[PDB]
Amino acid sequence: AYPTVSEIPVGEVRLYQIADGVWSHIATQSFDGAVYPSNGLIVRDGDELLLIDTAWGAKNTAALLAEIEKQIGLPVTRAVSTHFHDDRVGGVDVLRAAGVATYASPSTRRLAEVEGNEIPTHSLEGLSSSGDAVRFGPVELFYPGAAHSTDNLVVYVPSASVLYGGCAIYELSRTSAGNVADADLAEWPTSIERIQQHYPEAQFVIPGHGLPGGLDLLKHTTNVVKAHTNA
Ligand SMILES: C=C(C[C@H]1O[B-](O)(O)c2cc(OC3CNC3)ccc21)C(=O)O
Ligand SMILES: [Zn+2]
Ligand SMILES: [Zn+2]
Repeated sequence: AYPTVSEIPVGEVRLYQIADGVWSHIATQSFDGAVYPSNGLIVRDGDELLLIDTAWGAKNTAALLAEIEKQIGLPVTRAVSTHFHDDRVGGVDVLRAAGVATYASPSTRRLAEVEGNEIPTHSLEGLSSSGDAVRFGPVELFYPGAAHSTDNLVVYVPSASVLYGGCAIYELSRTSAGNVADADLAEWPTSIERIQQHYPEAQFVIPGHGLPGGLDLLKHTTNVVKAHTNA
């Protein structure tokens, strides 16, 4: 049964196992008078743990490393940040403090620094053009073009057909868009096209916020975006 925002006090972290060596991490934060849940990904790489995205905060993130060790017992050696907002790079300093080599594209690094956000240590090359992909450990990394933001990346685990969309992918119950001051709404469904074509087998699909689903979510997300747009 997946955790929900109301089960997670602010500053605490949960883990949810999706498939052998594949988990999502969940945390909750305040963003103007309300508290929201946020998702991330953890994939086993043998003796070591690959992190996708922070827990939204230097504090939540210290609590993410705690629950990983308690519940998994392995060491996080590399983390990838899917885009440049604070639910994705916030916590990257704690991470580096505690031993992690932290990676994100050069677009992400440059945008985080202009914004006033924390900055990943190492550049990810091979993701500068729509449809580019690169292997990185036990996952694949995919830049499908502009959408939620100009630099957003998704992450596929072939060993288990888990597809992680980040904030470019909405959950089923979300019926309005909300936050888009950095989206490319026009380009966004063309970018979901590329994801659908590129991973049409995916059994599991994880959104930046909320409840997991399947490829249904790609259609569901395409629809919400074209509604915002027609109004
Ligand atoms: C739930 C959300 C908001 C969530 O999406 B996001 O672009 O990853 C993000 C950034 C963010 O940064 C703050 C720190 N200063 C502005 C805060 C919240 C979000 C949604 O549905 O989109
Ligand atoms: Zn964002
Ligand atoms: Zn988000």
